Amino acid sequence: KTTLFCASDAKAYEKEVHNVWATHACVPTDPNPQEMVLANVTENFNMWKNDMVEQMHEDIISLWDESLKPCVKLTGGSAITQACPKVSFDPIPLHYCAPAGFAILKCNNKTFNGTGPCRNVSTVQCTHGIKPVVSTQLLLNGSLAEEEIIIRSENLTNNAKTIIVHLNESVNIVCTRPNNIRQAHCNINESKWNNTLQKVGEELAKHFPSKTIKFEPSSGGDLEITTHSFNCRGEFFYCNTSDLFNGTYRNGTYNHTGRSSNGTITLQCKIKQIINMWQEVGRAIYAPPIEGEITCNSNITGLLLLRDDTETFRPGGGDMRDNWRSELYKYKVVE
Ligand SMILES: N=C(N)NC[C@H]1Cc2cc(CN3CCC[C@@H]3CO)ccc2[C@@H]1NC(=O)C(=O)Nc1ccc(Cl)c(F)c1
Ligand SMILES: *[C@@H]1O[C@H](CO)[C@@H](O)[C@H](O)[C@H]1NC(C)=O
Ligand SMILES: *[C@@H]1O[C@H](CO)[C@@H](O)[C@H](O)[C@H]1NC(C)=O
Ligand SMILES: *[C@@H]1O[C@H](CO)[C@@H](O)[C@H](O)[C@H]1NC(C)=O
Ligand SMILES: *[C@@H]1O[C@H](CO)[C@@H](O)[C@H](O)[C@H]1NC(C)=O
Ligand SMILES: *[C@@H]1O[C@H](CO)[C@@H](O)[C@H](O)[C@H]1NC(C)=O
Ligand SMILES: *[C@@H]1O[C@H](CO)[C@@H](O)[C@H](O)[C@H]1NC(C)=O
Ligand SMILES: *[C@@H]1O[C@H](CO)[C@@H](O)[C@H](O)[C@H]1NC(C)=O
Ligand SMILES: *[C@@H]1O[C@H](CO)[C@@H](O)[C@H](O)[C@H]1NC(C)=O
Ligand SMILES: *[C@@H]1O[C@H](CO)[C@@H](O)[C@H](O)[C@H]1NC(C)=O
Repeated sequence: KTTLFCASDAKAYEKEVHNVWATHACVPTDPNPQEMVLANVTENFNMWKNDMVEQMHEDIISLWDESLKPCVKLTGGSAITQACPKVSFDPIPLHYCAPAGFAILKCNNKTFNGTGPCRNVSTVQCTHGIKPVVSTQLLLNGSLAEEEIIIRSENLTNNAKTIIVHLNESVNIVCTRPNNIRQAHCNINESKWNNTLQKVGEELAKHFPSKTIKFEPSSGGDLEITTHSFNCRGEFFYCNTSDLFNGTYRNGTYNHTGRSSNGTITLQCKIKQIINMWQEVGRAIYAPPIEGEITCNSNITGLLLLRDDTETFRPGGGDMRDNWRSELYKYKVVE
């Protein structure tokens, strides 16, 4: 294809690392939105095979090695040591733009499952704003679906193909390490989670009909995928999800099997210093946690599930490109 560029709304005076990187690598956004309609054009898309995702992945990796430097980095046999200062870290939206001679096509089917032919298409200079939010299991601070829940997969038969659940209805998750210096928790409205998993099981049933739907905690792996992991304000949170991906859906009803309390699920989390890298196969060691109350109040906007009568799904992730895919699913670059 071609090298795209990034337009951000970032601020040169911000110390925050996303802002620095973007002012150093992205052009300013166009306030005037260049957009063409053309319903009839009938392009095909395949979110699973989309050079845009690669380019963004590249960039985010660059941004992380520039901003979130680890005290140590073990890759292969080598151990590189850098200064690993604490930093101001809040992901900002990024727009991916097509350079002169190329344009981005945008699929407008509010229910597009991200592969195949798309009726209502548009021409755009740039993607919407996308926050590069690295995480497993739970997709955070993404952009909602429009009409109903969508279920995206390269191939649902193949149970080794990550499944992306695109929710239409954000679900609050609040994580705090309050003022063991490494212990924190996450709170979720069990009624909200309730509804969401029930609705998700419905939609999942449409794709496996004679089967009862099951949600079970992550079976095994590196700690970074068997828990909901993510970076908040700098530190690396790992949160246990077993009280969350824990329920059955049978006969149009969803029962939650995980344990709650006064109608909220709380997740035990630990802040980890040693970190299995998502960028490449290796480890990164970071300084002990900063002090004071570390809190991220985020929207669960999507899931990352893997499947194994009864059909049962567990939370997955680990290929940070799936996060990008979940937002970029609806575009392709052309010409
Ligand atoms: N150091 C290794 N090994 N990097 C390999 C990556 C690549 C991959 C891929 C799969 C997918 N599976 C299924 C089929 C193929 C593969 C086999 O497992 C799972 C995990 C992983 C690994 N991702 C992570 O390690 C990771 O994301 N850490 C992490 C760190 C910080 C934060 Cl905030 C976070 F959110 C996460
Ligand atoms: C996705 O939708 C296309 C049609 O738009 C269909 O051919 C394909 O089988 C669907 N796959 C999944 C996993 O929904
Ligand atoms: C979201 O999707 C679900 C199931 O796909 C549906 O029941 C609901 O009405 C949709 N819209 C919402 C919840 O606003
Ligand atoms: C998914 O994989 C199965 C084998 O696991 C294969 O038979 C099937 O054709 C694949 N689906 C698609 C849409 O290619
Ligand atoms: C999550 O909690 C359950 C029970 O509390 C435990 O068996 C499981 O190993 C925990 N996983 C992690 C990664 O802490
Ligand atoms: C669901 O949660 C309960 C306690 O909250 C736990 O005993 C049970 O094992 C969990 N289910 C699974 C499949 O882990
Ligand atoms: C949030 O949770 C409380 C109890 O945990 C419940 O009373 C309230 O209705 C929930 N919010 C919504 C919008 O349902
Ligand atoms: C929804 O949550 C409420 C309170 O948190 C609980 O009483 C109810 O059993 C839940 N609904 C389902 C279908 O599990
Ligand atoms: C999600 O967005 C809110 C608002 O920008 C922010 O407070 C929170 O830290 C974000 N969460 C993550 C994981 O970036
Ligand atoms: C969560 O979703 C709401 C509604 O979609 C949105 O207005 C808000 O910016 C999002 N972020 C937080 C932290 O609530």
